[PDB]
Amino acid sequence: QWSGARALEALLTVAGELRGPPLQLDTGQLLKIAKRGGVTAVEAVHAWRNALTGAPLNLTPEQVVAIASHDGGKQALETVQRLLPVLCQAHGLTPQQVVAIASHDGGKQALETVQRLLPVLCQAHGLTPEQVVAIASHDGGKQALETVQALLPVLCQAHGLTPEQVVAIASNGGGKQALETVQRLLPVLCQAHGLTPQQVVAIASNGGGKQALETVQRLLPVLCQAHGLTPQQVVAIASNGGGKQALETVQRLLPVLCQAHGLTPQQVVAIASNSGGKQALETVQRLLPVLCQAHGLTPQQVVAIASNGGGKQALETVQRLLPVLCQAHGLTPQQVVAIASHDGGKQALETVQRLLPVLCQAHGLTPEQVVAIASNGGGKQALETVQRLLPVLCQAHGLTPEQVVAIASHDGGKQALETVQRLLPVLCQAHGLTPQQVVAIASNGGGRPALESIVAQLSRPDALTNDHLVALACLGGRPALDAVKKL
Amino acid sequence: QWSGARALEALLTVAGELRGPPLQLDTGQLLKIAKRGGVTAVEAVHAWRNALTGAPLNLTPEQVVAIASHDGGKQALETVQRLLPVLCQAHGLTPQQVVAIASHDGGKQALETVQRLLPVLCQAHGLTPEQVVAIASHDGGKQALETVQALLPVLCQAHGLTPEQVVAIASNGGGKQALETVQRLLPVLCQAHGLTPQQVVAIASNGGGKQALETVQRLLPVLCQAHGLTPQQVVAIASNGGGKQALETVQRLLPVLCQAHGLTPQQVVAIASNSGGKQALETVQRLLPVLCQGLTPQQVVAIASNGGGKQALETVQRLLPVLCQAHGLTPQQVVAIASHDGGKQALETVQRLLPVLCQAHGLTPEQVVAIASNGGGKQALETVQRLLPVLCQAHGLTPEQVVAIASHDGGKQALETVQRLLPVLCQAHGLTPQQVVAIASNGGGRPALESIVAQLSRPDPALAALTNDHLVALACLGGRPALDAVKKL
DNA sequence: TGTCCCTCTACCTCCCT
DNA sequence: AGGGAGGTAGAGGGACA
DNA sequence: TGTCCCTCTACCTCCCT
DNA sequence: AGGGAGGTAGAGGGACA
Repeated sequence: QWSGARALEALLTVAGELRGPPLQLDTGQLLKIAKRGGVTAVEAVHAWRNALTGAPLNLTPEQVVAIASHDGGKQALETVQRLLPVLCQAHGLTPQQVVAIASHDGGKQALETVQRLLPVLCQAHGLTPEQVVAIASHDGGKQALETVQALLPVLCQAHGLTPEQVVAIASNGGGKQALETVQRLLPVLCQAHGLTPQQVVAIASNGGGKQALETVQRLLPVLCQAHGLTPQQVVAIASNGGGKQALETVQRLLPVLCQAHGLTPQQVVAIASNSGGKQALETVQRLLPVLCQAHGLTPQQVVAIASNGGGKQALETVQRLLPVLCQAHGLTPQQVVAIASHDGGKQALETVQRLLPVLCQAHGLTPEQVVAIASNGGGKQALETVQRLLPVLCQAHGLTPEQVVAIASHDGGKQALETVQRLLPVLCQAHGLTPQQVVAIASNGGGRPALESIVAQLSRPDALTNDHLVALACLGGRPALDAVKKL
Repeated sequence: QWSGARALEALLTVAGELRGPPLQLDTGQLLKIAKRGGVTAVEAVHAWRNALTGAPLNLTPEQVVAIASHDGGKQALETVQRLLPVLCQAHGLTPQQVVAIASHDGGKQALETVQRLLPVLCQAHGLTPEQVVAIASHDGGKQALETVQALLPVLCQAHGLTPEQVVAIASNGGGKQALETVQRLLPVLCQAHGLTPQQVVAIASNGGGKQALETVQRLLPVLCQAHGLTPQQVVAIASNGGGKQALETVQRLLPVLCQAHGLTPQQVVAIASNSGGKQALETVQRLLPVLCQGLTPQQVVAIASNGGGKQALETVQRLLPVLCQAHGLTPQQVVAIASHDGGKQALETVQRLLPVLCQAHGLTPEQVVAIASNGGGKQALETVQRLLPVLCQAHGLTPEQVVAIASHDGGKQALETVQRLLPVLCQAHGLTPQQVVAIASNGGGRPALESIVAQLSRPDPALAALTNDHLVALACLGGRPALDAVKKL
C-alpha cells in the first residue's frame, strides 16, 4: 500500500479504487485531472474523497474534479477543506463562489488571499464581495488581489479610473501585470496622436493585458502611419487575449496579404480582431489558395470563415471535412461555409458530420434544418440539445419540430431550448400565453433571459398589456423589457 | 445740426420701400433689423430683396429678417445667396440649416468656415454634419469650428473627453474660449478639487463657459471652506450662463440672506442656480421684506428659484394687488404663475388675457391659471386664445381637452402640432381623438406626436411588431425618447 | 463705422425617470 | 411630475480694420 | 518536478442595432 | 442579420525550487 510503486502504477491503482462511491470517476475524468493536477492530484482526490463529499463540505464529484484539475490541484483540495467553511460562514460567500476561486492554477494562494484581503477590500466604500470573488477567480488571483489593494488608490486618484474599471482590468489572467502596466503607460499612450484613456482601459481589460499594452505602445506609430491602420483598428486587434501576437502578425502579413488583388487592410483587421487572430491570419496565408482550388471556395468565403474566433480551427476543419460533408451527407460548399463561419465553427462542423444522420432519420429533420441549427455560435451545443429535447418538447409540451428548430436556430439555442422546457408550463397555464407566443419569444438570440424576464414581470409586476409585453420581448428581449422599466 | 440725421433719414426711406413687395415687412421687423444689423443691413435687404425671395433660394421674409438682424447682416445676406446652393449640393445641408448658420453675428465667417471645414471634420475627425451645423450655429461659430478641428484630438486623447462632450462644449457662444479653458483647467479642477470630467464639461457647456470655469477654480476653495457649500452646490451654481456672476454673487449674499432673512444655504443655491442667478439673489435681498410685510418668505424663495427670478419678483410686486383685486385671484395662484421660467411674461399675459379667455372662450379662472402655471405660460395662453375656436369647432375637441394639451411646458407647440396632425392620425391611421389628446398632454407632446406620425407614415421595421395601440401607450409613457428607443431594436 | 467675437440675462421647450 | 438639461433672443462690451 | 504565474488560443452566450 | 462584448475552459511554458 505505502510503497515505491512508479507513477503510472500508482495512478492506475487509485483509478481501480475510484470505480465506486462516493467518488466514482472514470479514466476520462482521471485523465482530465492528471493533465494538469498530475498523479499528485489524483492521489489527493483518492485520499480525501470522503471528507470532500461528506458534510459539512458536500462537494459534488463534478466540483471535486474541477478543483483537482489544475496545477497545484492537491494544494487547492487541501485548502478548500480548510477555508470553504470559513469563507462561507464568516464572510457569506456561497460554496459555488469558493469553488470558483479554488478552480484555477494556484487555487490555494487565491483562497488564502481572499481570506486575508476580503476584510480589507470590503470595508465601507470599498469593493463588493462579488468583485473580490471575480478578481480572485483567475490564475494568479492572489497576485491580482494584492495589486488591486496596492494600486486602487493611485489608479483612481492620479489616473481618474473608476473602481469598476480597475476591477475590470484586474479580472483577467495576469491581472497584476495589466494593472501595473496601465499605471505605467497611461500617460505615455494618452497624448495627441495616441490613444484615449477609454481605449487603454479596453485593451487592459480584454485579455491581452500587459503584452498587448506594451505592443501597442511599440507598434502604434508604424501600424498607423506606414501600415495605414486607424488607432481604432489597432485597438480592436489589441483587445483580445494574445493581442500582442495578432498585432505583430498584422505588422508582418499586411505587406504580404494586401498586394494587388489580395486582401484589403480591412479584411486583415477583421481576421486579426479575434482571439487567436495570429493563428487565423497565418492559416489564411497557408490555406486560401488550396481551399479555393481544391474545394471550390472563393477568397471572400475563406475570409468569412477566418473572421471568427478559432478561425484557424474552422479553416482546417473545412479543408478536412468539406469533401466528406458534400459527398456523404449531400451538403453544398455554401452550406459548409455557413456552418464554419461562427465561433466554434470546427465544433459545429464535426457535430453536423456526426449527428446529421441521426437527426434526419430518427427525429425526422431535413438536412436544411440541421444546417440552420448548426449555423450559429455554439452550433454544437444547439445540435446536441435538439437531439436530446426534441422528443420531450414535441410529446410533453406539444410543440412541432419546426418550432423546436426555430427555437434552436440562434446563438444560445441550447439555453433557449432548455428554458422553453422549464418555463412553457407556467407561461401558458399561469399567465395565459400560448405555446406559439412562448416560441416567438424564445426564437431570438437571448431567448433564455427574454423568457426569464417575462415570467418575472408576469409574476411580480411594477400599465402595459401582456400582449404588449410579449411583443416587446420578441422585439428586444430582456433589454427591451428593462428599457420599459426605466420609463 | 445733428450728424446722425442723414443716416437716420436714409434708414427711414429704404425702410418705407421694404414695406412693399416682395417682403412686406412690418414695423417690428424693420426696427429689429435696424437695431441689430444697422443701416447697412437695412440697405442690403433692399438691394438683395428680389434675389433672396423667389427662385432659386425662395427664402421667406422672416428668414431674410433672421439673417439680416445681426452685426454683419449685410455680409451674411451676400454670403447666403452665394453659398446656400454650394452647401446644399456639396455637403447635403438643407436651406433651413444654412439659414440657421447664417443667423448670428459674423454669419459670413461661419458659413465660409462650414464650407471649408465640414469635409475634414466629418472625414478625419468623425463628426456628423448635424454636429458641424450645431457648432457653427452660434456667434463666433468660425472660431469654435477651427478650435474643434485643432483640439478634438488632444481633448479626447490627453484629457479623456468624448467627441460628444467636445461638441457640447463647442456648441455655445464663446465655444473657442470654453474649449481652450477646459484643455488648461480640466486636470486642475479634477485633481485639485475632485470634480469629475462630467462636472467640468457641464460647467464648460454654457455661454460664458470660460468665465465660469476660471471662477470655479478661483472660488471653489473659499466657498466650500468658509460658507460650507459643497462642490456639488458650486458646480450647480456654475452650470448656467453667467455662472461666474452667480458664483461671485453667492459669495457676497449668502451670509446676508442667511442672517437677515433666515434662508438656508440650500435655498440660496437654488436661487443662484439659474440664468441670471446674480440678479435673482440681489433682488431677493432688496425685495423680500417688501413682499413679506403679505407673501411668506418661503413663497418669495420659490419665485426667485427660477430663471428670470428678478423679473418675476418685480412683476409680482407690481401686479399682486391688481390681480387679486380686479381679477379675483389669490396670492397662492399669483405665486404659482410666477414660479416658472418667464414668470413675468406669464403674469402679464394672465392680466391681459384672463378676462378674454373667461368671457370670450368660457374658460374658468382656474383653467387660465393652470395654463399659465408652466414654463412658457405666455405662449400657451396666447396659443389657446388663437386655436381654441378651430380646435373645438373644426376638430371636435372639447375646451377641457384643449386646456389639457395646453397645460404643460411646450403647450404652444403641442397645441399647434395637434391642430396640424390630428386629422392625419385620425382619418389615415385610425387613432381616436382621445388617443391624440393623450399623447399631446405631456411635456414633449409635439415631438411625441411627430414620432408617432413618422412611424405610421413611413413604417420603420423596428416599430412594426408594435400595434398602433402599443405605440400610443409608449408615446404616452415616454414620448419621442421611448419611441426612438424602440426604433433602436 | 462695420464686423467679428464673447458674456450675460431672460425666456421657451424637452428630457429623465 | 419634479428636478434637470438644452436651446434661442436680445443686448452690450472688447477688438480691430 | 510540482506549484505558481503569465500568456495565448478556442468556444459559448447575449447584446445592439 | 452581422459584429461587438463579455464570460469560460484549456494548453504551454518560464521561474523557482
